[PDB]
Parts: sequence; C-alpha cells; structure tokens
Amino acid sequence: SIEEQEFIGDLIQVNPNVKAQSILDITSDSVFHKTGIARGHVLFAQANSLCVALIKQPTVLTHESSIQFIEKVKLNDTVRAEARVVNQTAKHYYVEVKSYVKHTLVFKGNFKMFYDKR
Amino acid sequence: LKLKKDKRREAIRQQIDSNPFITDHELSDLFQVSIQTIRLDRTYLNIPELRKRIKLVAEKNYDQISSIEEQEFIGDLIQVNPNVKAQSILDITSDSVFHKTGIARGHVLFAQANSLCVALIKQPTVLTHESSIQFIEKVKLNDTVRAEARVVNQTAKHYYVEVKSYVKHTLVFKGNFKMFYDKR
Amino acid sequence: LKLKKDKRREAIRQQIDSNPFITDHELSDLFQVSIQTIRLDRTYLNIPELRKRIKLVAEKNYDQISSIEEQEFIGDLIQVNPNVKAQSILDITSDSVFHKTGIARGHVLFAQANSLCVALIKQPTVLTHESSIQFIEKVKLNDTVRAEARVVNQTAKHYYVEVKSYVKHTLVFKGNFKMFYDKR
Amino acid sequence: SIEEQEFIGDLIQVNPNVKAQSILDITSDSVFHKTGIARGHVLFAQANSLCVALIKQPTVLTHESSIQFIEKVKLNDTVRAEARVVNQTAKHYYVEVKSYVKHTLVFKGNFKMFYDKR
Ligand SMILES: [Cl-]
Ligand SMILES: [Cl-]
Ligand SMILES: [Cl-]
Ligand SMILES: [Cl-]
Ligand SMILES: [Cl-]
Ligand SMILES: [Cl-]
Ligand SMILES: [Cl-]
Ligand SMILES: [Cl-]
Ligand SMILES: [Cl-]
Ligand SMILES: [Cl-]
Ligand SMILES: [Cl-]
Ligand SMILES: [Cl-]
Ligand SMILES: [Cl-]
Ligand SMILES: [Cl-]
Ligand SMILES: [Cl-]
Ligand SMILES: [Cl-]
Ligand SMILES: [Cl-]
Ligand SMILES: [Cl-]
Repeated sequence: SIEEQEFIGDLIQVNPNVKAQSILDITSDSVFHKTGIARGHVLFAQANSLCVALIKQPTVLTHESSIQFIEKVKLNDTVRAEARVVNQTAKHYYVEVKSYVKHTLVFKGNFKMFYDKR
Repeated sequence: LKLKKDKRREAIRQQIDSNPFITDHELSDLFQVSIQTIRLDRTYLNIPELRKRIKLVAEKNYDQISSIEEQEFIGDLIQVNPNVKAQSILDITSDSVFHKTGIARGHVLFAQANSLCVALIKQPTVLTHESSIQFIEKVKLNDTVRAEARVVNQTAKHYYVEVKSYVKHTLVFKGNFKMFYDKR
Repeated sequence: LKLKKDKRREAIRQQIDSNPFITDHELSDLFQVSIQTIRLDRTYLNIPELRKRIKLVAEKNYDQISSIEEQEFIGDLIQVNPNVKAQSILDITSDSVFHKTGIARGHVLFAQANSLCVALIKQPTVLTHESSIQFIEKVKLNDTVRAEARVVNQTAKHYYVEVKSYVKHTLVFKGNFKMFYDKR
Repeated sequence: SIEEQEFIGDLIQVNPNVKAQSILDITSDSVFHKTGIARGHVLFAQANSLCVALIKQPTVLTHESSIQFIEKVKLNDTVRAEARVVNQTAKHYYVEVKSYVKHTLVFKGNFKMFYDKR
C-alpha cells in the first residue's frame, strides 16, 4: 500500500544531489479497477520519493508542491520519472520532476524540499 | 456525588450513539470514573473499542461512494456527503515515517488527501488533474491525521476541492485539488 | 464552462440536503451563477428560503426535547443530541439592541445560552444553578449569533455545560453552566 | 419575549449611579409550564437590566458576570432585585445584585460593566 512504502519505483540513473530517474510499472494495485487508470497519488509518491532519494542530506522534508496530472496513465504502462534540482538555498532544494510514458509527458511536479544536517 | 451504574451506562450509550469516535479517556472525564470503569461498561454494553467502531462506521461509508473501494482507499472514511464534503483518518505507523526522526513522509499525507477527494466525488469517472499542497507542521509516528475535504466549486468538467488536515486541533497539511469528472 | 440547468439543479438539491443552512450567495459561488439563477432554481425545486428552512429544521428538533417548548425557547434550535450537545441561532433585531450603538444587550445572549442549556438536558426537571459568562466582542444589530452547547461532565445532580457563541467565525460569548436535574 | 425587552421589571427605588431596586411579578411567560419554575434568564435579565439602568453613563456594556440561582422561583412570586455598585474604575463599574422573594435570597450576581462617555 503506497503510504507504507519508502522509495517507490526502481532507480535507473542517479547523479547524487543533482538528478535521478526512476521507472514504475503500473500494476493493478495502482489503478481503479473499473477504469484502469492510475491513481494520482501513486505518481506523486514516485515523484516525491525520487526527490527525497536524490537529495544527499541527513533529513529532507517536503514543504510544498504543485503537480499536474497531464495524461491518464493506464494499467500496464511504465512511468519514467525524471527529477532535477533547479535551485538550492541554505534551507531548501527546489526540484522539478517530469514523468513520462514512452515519450509523452504524463506528470509534472515542482517540489520545495526542506533539508538539514542533523 | 456520582451516577448509579445503570444511569452511567445509559449515559455512555447515548454519548457513543452521538459521537462514535469518543475515547474511553473522554468518557472517563465526563463521568468522573476510571478508564477501567468505562472499559467494563463497554463490555457490558457490547460496545467495541474505538478502532473497531471506526472500521464499522467506515464500512457503511464505502457503500455511499463509487469512485474508489475499501481495498484502495488510504485511511478510514469516517464521514461522507457525496459531492459536498468528506473526512478520513489515517493512523501514522512506522512504515510511513523516517527511521531517525519519526516524521511522516510527504507522500503519505498526499495519498490520504487525494483518495479522500477521489472518494468525495460520485461520478462514473473521477481523477485529479491538478493539486497544490503545503506541509504545515511535521506529522509524527503514531499521530492520527484527520483530513477534511469540501467541494468549493463545480464546473461542467471539474470539482474544485479544498483539503485541510489536522492532528488533534493543529492544522498540518493543506491542499487544493482540481478533480476531473465525466458521466460515461 | 458551466453546468447544464438540470445538472445544476440536482447539485443544488444535494447541497441543501447536506447543509440546510447554505445561503443563496454560497450556492451562487459554488456553481458560478447569479443569485437570480439560484433563486429561480429554488422556486423550480420548491426549496423554501433559508429562514423558512431554519424554522422547519427547528420544528423537528422541538420534538426531541422536553425541558422547554418552542413558545419559550430563545432563538431557533438547529441541532440537538439530548444530553450531549446542541446549537441554536438567534437573529439580533432592533429590540435587542441600544438605539445609539446597535449593540446587543447583555441579557439577550445570556437568554439564548441559558435556554440552549435547558433544552439540551432531557430530564423531568432541569434548571440552571450557576453560570459564569464572558462577553468577548460587541454583537450588533442584524448579526446572527450561533450558540454551541456541549456537556462536559455529568454527576448525579448536575450537568456541567460549556457554551461558545459565534457571529460568523468570531467567538463573541463564552459561558459555563451548572445544570441541576432530577427524575421526578 | 425576554430578549426583546429593554428594562425588565418595575423600578421602585433608585439612587442614580449608586444603587437601585426593581420588582418583577413572575407570570406564566417567565416559567416552564409543567413545573411552574422561573427561567434563569428572566432573573438574569432583571438583574442585568437593573445594573445598566442605574449606571449613569452614555454607554454601558456587560463584560463579565457570575450568577447563582439559589432557590427555585415560582409562578406568582415577586422578585425584588437589589443592585449596588461596589467599585468603579476608569473603564468598569463592579456591581452586585441580590434578588429576593419576600425575605429569602433567590439570586445573586456579580457584574463587571464596561462604560464610556460617547
Ligand atoms: Cl552536488
Ligand atoms: Cl487520481
Ligand atoms: Cl540555487
Ligand atoms: Cl516535456
Ligand atoms: Cl444516579
Ligand atoms: Cl479509546
Ligand atoms: Cl471509578
Ligand atoms: Cl482502540
Ligand atoms: Cl495524535
Ligand atoms: Cl453539465
Ligand atoms: Cl440565503
Ligand atoms: Cl447565471
Ligand atoms: Cl431568508
Ligand atoms: Cl452576521
Ligand atoms: Cl455618583
Ligand atoms: Cl433556568
Ligand atoms: Cl471603586
Ligand atoms: Cl442575603
């Protein structure tokens, strides 16, 4: 169940502290059974868990985010999430994630992530 | 001076009929008896513990909705008026938090909020198009987050939903949701 | 793009079934149509104006209680769970206020609060023994004060009730009530 | 109806700005019909409207009050309320009211009244 998972998807390319990509197969757990359509929060968890993974800081907490679910994702798609750090301050990393199915943008998020060295 | 047993028990049944989510502790303070007394009173009355009562209230709610089912729904659906407003609670357990700090991961609260909005809308097809969210306070291991969803606009193609999430009385999460829908 | 008439009307009926106290203005903002449209929709649906809907909801409530009757009750009793919690609203009119300032007299809000506590408790005999009250903000001509009463303790002889009163979302009045009761 | 009345009872003695007494007959409007017992708020309105009456200030607003309903008042009683000013500051008058039926105390209130010269 999505809320009980740490990192969602498989990491396939990572450049620590800079950018990363993960892939996620869309199985029947991730969709509504009558339509076959992925649940927004599965794609969100992939994007947000990717940001947390790539940021090399002891603690990383999501402060804010804006997301668009641009296309319907379907049972049996593979969603490639591509994350990159746009800016970094003393307190935040600003991270953009664009997720694809083959070559069509299906999801875009902006993440404002808090961090600290504890 | 304190209530006779039979009067106290009638009064417990009434409290619970009116607020199923009232705790043993709160009942205890209400009647100025021990938690033990409240527990023994529940046993006599066949009133299940709080967590069982929540799952029972929620079962009734899953029948009122259509966009999502119990198996997929994140948290327990405690209150629903389809197309108008809804609430859920989510107990935050060890799998939802970082090991060192005990803080809930970002996607946990979003997952509660998004499924609440999906559940809220009773149309053949429903899905989130856009969302905007803020994490207002750290949520912690063993907290219960109560999410409140309400419809604020409805167009031909979208429901705009506003979500506020609480731990006790503190606001911890806030989100706007643009819900796409279609009757086909 | 906006809802077809028949869809809008279904959606109005649902909004009102779920919150009888929703205003034409609020319905208007919800569906992004004019107040005129909402009014004409109510007429088509035979939904009475807000104030009529309040008196109707309240009639049902007077049957649930026993300590007080409609004729004596100050305000309209909008929500009641006997021995647990209740709410009323009171429209503040010219007779309740000073001429120069338009401020509600002290005893008006106390009168709403006291009858709410009396109404709340469902015992043969009920009366206030003690009360402690604060007037937190000036209440004004043509405001609606919403009073919220809840039971916080029950002994063999008393219900302790806590009252909070609001104008929109501002707290304006606060009171503790020690209610005597007896079953004879 | 009590909330639609300005001054409750008849004034029978007044010493402006200092102390006053009023009497109130308890008719069937002021009681619950099944018990015959006066409503707390009728006695409160008598006490509080008496304070407001006796204070000689352009505006007088009740800020706080503590009251005790010491005896049951009954249909056909006359309640004599006796009010007096205990203290006065630049912003408040502190007023005590004790109300009687014949010679038995049936009600006691303390009132903290705000005032201003507008
Ligand atoms: Cl780096
Ligand atoms: Cl979704
Ligand atoms: Cl930067
Ligand atoms: Cl793109
Ligand atoms: Cl008893
Ligand atoms: Cl409990
Ligand atoms: Cl005990
Ligand atoms: Cl439990
Ligand atoms: Cl908690
Ligand atoms: Cl439509
Ligand atoms: Cl209205
Ligand atoms: Cl219009
Ligand atoms: Cl109206
Ligand atoms: Cl108002
Ligand atoms: Cl003087
Ligand atoms: Cl009373
Ligand atoms: Cl003085
Ligand atoms: Cl005395």
